[PDB]
Amino acid sequence: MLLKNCRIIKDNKIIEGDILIDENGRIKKIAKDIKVDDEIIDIKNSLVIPGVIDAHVHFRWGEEKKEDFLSGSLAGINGGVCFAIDMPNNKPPITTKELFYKKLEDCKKDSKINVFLNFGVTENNYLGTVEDAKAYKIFMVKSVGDLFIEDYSKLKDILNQNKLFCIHAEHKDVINENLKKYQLNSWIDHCKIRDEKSEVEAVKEVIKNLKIIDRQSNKKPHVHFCHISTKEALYLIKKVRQELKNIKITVEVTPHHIYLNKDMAEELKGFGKFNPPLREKDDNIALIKGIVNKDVDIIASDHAPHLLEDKLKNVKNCPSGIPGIETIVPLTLNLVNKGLISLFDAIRVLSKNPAKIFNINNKIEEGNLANLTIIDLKKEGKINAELFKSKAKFSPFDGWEVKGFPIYTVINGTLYEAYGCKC
Ligand SMILES: [Zn+2]
Ligand SMILES: [Zn+2]
Ligand SMILES: [Zn+2]
Ligand SMILES: [Zn+2]
Ligand SMILES: [Zn+2]
Ligand SMILES: [Zn+2]
Ligand SMILES: [Zn+2]
Ligand SMILES: [Zn+2]
Ligand SMILES: [Zn+2]
Ligand SMILES: [Zn+2]
Ligand SMILES: [Zn+2]
Repeated sequence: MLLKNCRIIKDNKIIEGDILIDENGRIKKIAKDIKVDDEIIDIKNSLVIPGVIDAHVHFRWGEEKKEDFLSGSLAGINGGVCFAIDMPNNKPPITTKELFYKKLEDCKKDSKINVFLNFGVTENNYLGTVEDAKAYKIFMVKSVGDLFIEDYSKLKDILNQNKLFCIHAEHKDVINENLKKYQLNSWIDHCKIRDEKSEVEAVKEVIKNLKIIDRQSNKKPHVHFCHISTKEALYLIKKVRQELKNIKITVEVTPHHIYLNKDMAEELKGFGKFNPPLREKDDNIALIKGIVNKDVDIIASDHAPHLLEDKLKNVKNCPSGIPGIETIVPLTLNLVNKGLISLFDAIRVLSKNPAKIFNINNKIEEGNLANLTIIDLKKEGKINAELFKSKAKFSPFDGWEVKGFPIYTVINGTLYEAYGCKC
């Protein structure tokens, strides 16, 4: 198959050319005006970027009414996402090697995009190695089962390893304190119970332990902070990066923590309830500036589908989490069109930095498997949750008019239509 009239992001620049994909799905040739006897698809000078990686999804293994590998990967295709990294807080949680490989087999059977699995860290399993895991996920607060580090004094031992750790950083003790101070009456109370200090104190807890390791140890962990949402945590991470010599720290943010704030809590209801919760407009701004200043490394969705039925309950009964794999690319491109980040910033946080951090080769280079996101940068259109392929057909962004959509998703050489090629 020949994709003609592409504008390709290769290295630091936009080149015009055609992309020839052989029938093994590998890029065979990149050159202007290629002339071959093959199937030809005219890209009409749309932008071709290395396939987008969503480094933070929950595809709900064990809870397949919420989402499964098929609906999740169809959602990914629809969102222009070529690679997704799925978290281990399943029913049961992925805390043993056998559970990991039993989930990996189900994943291989029906996933239509490139899905990788993270391993769940407990106080009991933390020295184990799982060769096919992309990263080791630490929850500092209750998720499911024993997937929860309840004793923070063990964090130094857990982190003192040559491993890639992802961390959900909210402080259990701050949240417990706040639960004695506030009642969950309305949606804003969720934001007061899991307040900004609960995130900042969890980040401080981790950093304190990394400083010890950096000087007293030969181990070189890479620590990736999931969904950072506060200006103070970003500041602390910026500071400590200047002090650490052996330990790399990366930062991810979500679209909802960039766009939404707690003044919207009562209007968003269940669709605004997620962990960490809605913050202040000043935090939105800090995260956007953090992308421009390269303090924020990646954007990931924290795609967390639940049943619509449960998301319509009151604040006490409503589960935390929203779907987001189908809105992450348009919401990020929308920032480009509003002049808040540059096009190359968008590429860096959706495609290039996730590929470096998690060791995923999505490069548009001859000989590589073709994993491409093809976008129409200027297409204006409404987000319409009825057009989602996820089982979770709802969103706080439903009805938003944004500019910039994926139109095609290429998965290992196979061309699919994305959300924008029906918009
Ligand atoms: Zn072909
Ligand atoms: Zn022929
Ligand atoms: Zn299904
Ligand atoms: Zn999380
Ligand atoms: Zn690393
Ligand atoms: Zn310090
Ligand atoms: Zn704030
Ligand atoms: Zn998550
Ligand atoms: Zn229910
Ligand atoms: Zn119910
Ligand atoms: Zn308009």
